[PDB]
Amino acid sequence: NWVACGILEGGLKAAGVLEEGQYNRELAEAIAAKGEGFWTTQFPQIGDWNEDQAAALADRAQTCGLVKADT
Ligand SMILES: C[As](C)(=O)[O-]
Ligand SMILES: C[As](C)(=O)[O-]
Ligand SMILES: C[As](C)(=O)[O-]
Ligand SMILES: [Zn+2]
Ligand SMILES: [Zn+2]
Ligand SMILES: [Zn+2]
Ligand SMILES: [Zn+2]
Ligand SMILES: [Zn+2]
Ligand SMILES: [Zn+2]
Repeated sequence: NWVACGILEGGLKAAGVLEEGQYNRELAEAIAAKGEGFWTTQFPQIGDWNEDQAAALADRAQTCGLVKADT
């Protein structure tokens, strides 16, 4: 619903990953970049988790109509 999607929108804006006219792929990339840190650099599995969760979150953002579908 709009409330859940709005909370998601606000949070992503506040985290500095969501912007205007952004495609799903771009949002996912921005989230993964902000998720990088000591653990993603040291362990492949953590780096993969970061990318997979980022993609999943961007997907939820798209469903919430916050980003454009990849074409
Ligand atoms: C794995 As994707 C960026 O098509 O949701
Ligand atoms: C299901 As999709 C539009 O995130 O590849
Ligand atoms: C159209 As919008 C989700 O960038 O306010
Ligand atoms: Zn907006
Ligand atoms: Zn806008
Ligand atoms: Zn790119
Ligand atoms: Zn990467
Ligand atoms: Zn391991
Ligand atoms: Zn997806």
